[PDB]
Amino acid sequence: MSRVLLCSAGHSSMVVPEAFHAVPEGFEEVHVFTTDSEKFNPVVLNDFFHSLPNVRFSITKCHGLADILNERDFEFYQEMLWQWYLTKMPDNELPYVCLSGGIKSMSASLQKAATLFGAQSVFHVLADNNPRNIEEMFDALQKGQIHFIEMGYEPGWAALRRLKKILPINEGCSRDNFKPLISKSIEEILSNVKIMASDTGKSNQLPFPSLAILPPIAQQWLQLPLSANDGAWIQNLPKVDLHCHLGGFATSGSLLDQVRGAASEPDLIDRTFSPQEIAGWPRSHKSISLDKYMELGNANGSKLLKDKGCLIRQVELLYQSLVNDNVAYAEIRCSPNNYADKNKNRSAWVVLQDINDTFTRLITEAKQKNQFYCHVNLLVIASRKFSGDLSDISKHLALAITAMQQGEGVCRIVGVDLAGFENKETRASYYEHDFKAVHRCGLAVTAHAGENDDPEGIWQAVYSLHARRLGHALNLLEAPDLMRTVIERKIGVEMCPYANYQIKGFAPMPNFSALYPLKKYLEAGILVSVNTDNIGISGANLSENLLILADLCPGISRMDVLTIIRNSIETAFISHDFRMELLKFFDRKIYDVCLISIKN
Amino acid sequence: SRVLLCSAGHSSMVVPEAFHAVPEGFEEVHVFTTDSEKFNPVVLNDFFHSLPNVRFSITKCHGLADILNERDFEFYQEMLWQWYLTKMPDNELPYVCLSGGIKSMSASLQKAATLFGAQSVFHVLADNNPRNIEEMFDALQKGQIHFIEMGYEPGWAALRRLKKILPINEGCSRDNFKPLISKSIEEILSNTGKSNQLPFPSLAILPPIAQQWLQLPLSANDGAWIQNLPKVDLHCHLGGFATSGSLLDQVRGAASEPDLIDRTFSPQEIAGWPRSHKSISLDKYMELGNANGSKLLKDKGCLIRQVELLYQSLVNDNVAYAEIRCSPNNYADKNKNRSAWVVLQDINDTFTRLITEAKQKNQFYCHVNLLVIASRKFSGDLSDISKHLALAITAMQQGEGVCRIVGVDLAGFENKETRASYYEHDFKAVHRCGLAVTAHAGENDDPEGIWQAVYSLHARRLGHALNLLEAPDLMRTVIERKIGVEMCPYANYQIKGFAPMPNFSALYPLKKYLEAGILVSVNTDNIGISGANLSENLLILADLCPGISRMDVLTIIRNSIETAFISHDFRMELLKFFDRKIYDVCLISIKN
RNA sequence: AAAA
Ligand SMILES: Nc1ncnc2c1ncn2[C@@H]1O[C@H](COP(=O)(O)OP(=O)(O)OP(=O)(O)O)[C@@H](O)[C@H]1O
Ligand SMILES: Nc1ncnc2c1ncn2[C@@H]1O[C@H](COP(=O)(O)OP(=O)(O)OP(=O)(O)O)[C@@H](O)[C@H]1O
Ligand SMILES: Nc1ncnc2c1ncn2[C@@H]1O[C@H](COP(=O)(O)OP(=O)(O)OP(=O)(O)O)[C@@H](O)[C@H]1O
Ligand SMILES: Nc1ncnc2c1ncn2[C@@H]1O[C@H](COP(=O)(O)OP(=O)(O)OP(=O)(O)O)[C@@H](O)[C@H]1O
Ligand SMILES: [Mg+2]
Ligand SMILES: [Mg+2]
Repeated sequence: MSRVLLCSAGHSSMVVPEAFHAVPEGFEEVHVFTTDSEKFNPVVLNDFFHSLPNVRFSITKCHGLADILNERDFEFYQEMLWQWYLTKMPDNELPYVCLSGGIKSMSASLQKAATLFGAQSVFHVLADNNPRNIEEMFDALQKGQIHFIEMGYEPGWAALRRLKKILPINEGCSRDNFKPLISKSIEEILSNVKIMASDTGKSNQLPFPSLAILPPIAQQWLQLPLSANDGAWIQNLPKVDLHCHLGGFATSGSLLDQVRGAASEPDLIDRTFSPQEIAGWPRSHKSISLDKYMELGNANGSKLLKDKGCLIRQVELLYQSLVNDNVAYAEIRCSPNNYADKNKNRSAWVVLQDINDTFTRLITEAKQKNQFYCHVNLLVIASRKFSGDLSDISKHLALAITAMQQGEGVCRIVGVDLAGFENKETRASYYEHDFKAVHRCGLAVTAHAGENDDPEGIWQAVYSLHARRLGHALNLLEAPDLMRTVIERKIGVEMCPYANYQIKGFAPMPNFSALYPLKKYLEAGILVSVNTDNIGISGANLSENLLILADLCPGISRMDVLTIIRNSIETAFISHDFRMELLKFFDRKIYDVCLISIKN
Repeated sequence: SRVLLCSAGHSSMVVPEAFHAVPEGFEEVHVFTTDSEKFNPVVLNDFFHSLPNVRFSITKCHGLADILNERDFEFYQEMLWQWYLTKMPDNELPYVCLSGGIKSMSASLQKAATLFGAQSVFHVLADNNPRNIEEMFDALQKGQIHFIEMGYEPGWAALRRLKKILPINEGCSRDNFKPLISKSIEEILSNTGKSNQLPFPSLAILPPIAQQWLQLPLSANDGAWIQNLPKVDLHCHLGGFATSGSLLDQVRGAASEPDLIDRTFSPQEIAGWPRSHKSISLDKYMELGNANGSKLLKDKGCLIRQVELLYQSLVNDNVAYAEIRCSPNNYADKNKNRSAWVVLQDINDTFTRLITEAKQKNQFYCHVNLLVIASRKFSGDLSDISKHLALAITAMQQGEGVCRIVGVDLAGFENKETRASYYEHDFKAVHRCGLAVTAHAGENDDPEGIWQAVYSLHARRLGHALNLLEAPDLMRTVIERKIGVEMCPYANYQIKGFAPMPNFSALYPLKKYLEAGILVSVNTDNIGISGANLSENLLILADLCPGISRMDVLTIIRNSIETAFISHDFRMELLKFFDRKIYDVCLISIKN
């Protein structure tokens, strides 16, 4: 807690100590703006506050203006004062303001600034002597001559105070190229209120993260369709990834080599599989069969992560890639049974516990140093095998159910994945009774609909399995009833632009004329979420997946990207309170990044 | 308007120099000052006499001088606010300058201007500080006197009804003071998911004072605000509206055959109704509605009159969307060849005709959709559920119409045989046909029944269901699956009994449900039986659930919108209209 | 406590 005290004196320097001793409770620091006029005496303030080293103090000098004469001088001074105020809030709390010194215009400007950005209390100091000595204020306050007038209490706009990140890179705002950016901010607020009032039709609604305060130029830029040039804005955007397999993250290249390196014992590590030739990845120009695409990732996965060191390195690298992409929430699909090995007492449960422990350690160590971190949950993928061993699905479900009971931990199991061969041999109809247990235990269910997904199959998945999220399902608009049901039941679809681009084949690949249905789904209201599926085999992260929508779905707007992020948040398997916290954080970060992108 | 506003001090220059702030002449200027003898009005009066058109008004703050004391400052601030509101121009915002006066008075005037609106806040300055009016003429001729204006201010639209609630009070002292606005200002931050749950994103454009007032707890005195709100009703039985009073008389008098109408029997009255101080069983609750219903609505004319009166009451309550539950078989007789289908068609046609007529006249209209009630064990054999399900499925195919059947409702009386887990067999067709399922899983129902209705019957909404707090697993299942609960505060308060009704200590779980995240909605059940429309049903929350905020009421309305059985395309435009209306009413209801 |  720090009670920053703000004041400003014309030439009479007695006001600042008067304000300091107005409240005998004491404060933490005082910051005062003053002109560069020679009539002002900072030596008195320096020597008076030097007696209290425990309280910080500073003086900011407005160069180039001894006094306010014309409109230009006052405007530039107001810009400078707004900037200095912006650099001097408490990190979380509000400051205090006094208006006993200075000219009328500058005091009114300071009060306007306090109203705009908010303050704990706005007051003045009054005395019946107006003295000039310093060894008399103590006698005046002992007798009671000092009078303080408290009138102000104001929250301001949180969004209008969120722009403390716009000020720097301004070389001191010299006269030759001065930029009144806080003047642009006040034009922003005035314009927002004026379009809100004088207009009714165009000023109705549209913001999905409830921003509604960005400058109107920012809103117009958001409405315009994005291009491949918006990669800088997309990269800074806090994104959500919901479909990201753990075993298909580092399948080739330097990441694969360095995950092979820290693999505990390197004796059992062998150089198997190979990348695919003529495939101009990640922007392939030919369809790839699902089996061949899966085999492309065989370099890393079930046969490689069987040792603890390799698995730990893989998950650490995945978390590093996620945080490097500004992904603020992720849900990693992992198959613990694949990496289980009873030979070394490495069951599926201990593999899942290792993944959970390393993710929690990474998130906690990132939170301790106060840096960007990716809160990641896990999905126990209950894949279909049916090479015998029908108990495999039951074991996966039981492990997923019993893994929730950890209770604590920043990383936790949230749901299961119904992947596998989506053929009619393993439709969702048979498992209406297996999944009563998984539903009663609070787990969520996500399903795969990559191929041979008849609308009856998806109906069974969303009505018998009660899947709250679907995978791919690129042919929803073929069946209008299925699309209507998905719309009404508010279930989301995990659509991966690169995986669907390569596996199924969409425009502008030659000999393929099918259009990507992401834009049509968004218009229909489908809670679509752009994901990665496999960072390794697909070869691209979430930023590139969002960028490619400029080509797969022409005319897609940036506001639609914000809609996609909001839908990913809404369809995520998280509790209500955590969802609201995530929504607040995403709103704040979206506001900041939009302001930065529009200004630069 | 064209009104200037300024403060006075030692020098009288301030008003003459501010007079020519506009470059094309001004209309009328007013001055506020204290009782200090230093100020002379003679110079300003003489200077204004040269221009007889301008209205000169001088107001002296009685009994105050130099504003040196805390109480003196508070007195001056209160009188300044009263004078500012009394001198508030009717339509156009006024200009204001604050160069003169003490820093304290200047700050108070700036706060007043930024709180009640201002056409512009500006300043006057002169390098040489002139004294003789000849020096002002010289200054305007050779142009040193600049005009300093930090930027045009919007001001907050609604703070002017205070000038109506307070009289002139020419004679005043320290006895009279109104902390009406300072009470909301003090509690601005003096009081986690509140801000995150902010619905209707245009609420961010609201004034910070208005936003703070929105965060304040609900009170019984803001019925005027709660009435002007556009609300959504999702649980409103058609046959429980015109039960007693003039409504019953005018719905009976419009019957085609008044001879067969029984005008003798009337429902009993309970003291304190609708805020009954004693609990009542559900059977007697339905008994109150015996005046209307099946035995009355058989006649076509009276049924049409009932529908028209219900729509008129919905519009009068400023409800912008409703989902009326009707049981066509209850009002269908074969004596005059009146099947259930023709009854449903008559209700639908009356509703769509009313909506179209109101829309073509560009008035406020309530969009109405119908729910077909599939009652259990009412008329004997249980083929009625199948007949009603088929009726709903066929009636949803009509296509054309602003009013359409959107789903079915399942009705259970108390418990056990009235459980929502016996008829799971019929509902595959109704799910696949595009309809939505709602269950009356209320009035002390066990968690297993609600769970079965949620999962086996795929119900999208649950009626009442006040016992979710005792089943945390069920509560989590409801929360994560985004299944709304429609609770009627008045019906539950009258039947179940909660605080502050005497002899009962249980408290309504409305606030707890809102905090948990359940998409809870507030409805009317039966307007006639409960004797309470949606406005007062929402208002009674401030009494049943203390600490509920107005922003929580807005969240309740948003939840009602979200859980409605509407298409996404219609939902988007409904949300847009609701956001605009909410912003408009909030911007013109902080006025009190 | 720079046109108190
Ligand atoms: N698109 C998919 N469709 C069906 N099942 C999938 C899909 N992606 C992953 N899986 C499941 O995850 C595993 C994929 O292959 P594998 O068993 O070898 O482990 P992995 O590490 O996750 O991937 P990889 O094959 O690259 O090693 C299988 O269990 C598979 O059922
Ligand atoms: N990667 C993240 N970085 C920062 N905050 C996050 C992140 N992910 C989630 N959050 C949320 O932000 C808050 C973390 O910081 P904290 O709890 O101290 O509140 P805060 O500091 O006011 O918010 P912020 O960190 O955004 O400034 C939590 O509400 C958390 O849910
Ligand atoms: N609280 C309730 N519980 C169960 N069923 C209800 C409830 N309220 C209304 N109903 C249903 O409405 C009908 C009850 O009465 P009725 O059939 O005579 O016509 P009504 O207009 O809906 O109400 P009433 O005539 O009793 O005033 C039944 O279909 C019943 O299932
Ligand atoms: N009671 C209502 N009053 C006004 N508009 C409503 C009402 N209910 C719904 N609306 C919405 O207003 C629009 C109805 O009028 P219409 O479809 O012709 O467009 P509009 O005239 O441009 O909008 P508005 O009626 O608000 O001026 C729809 O978007 C509708 O969802
Ligand atoms: Mg996948
Ligand atoms: Mg009911």
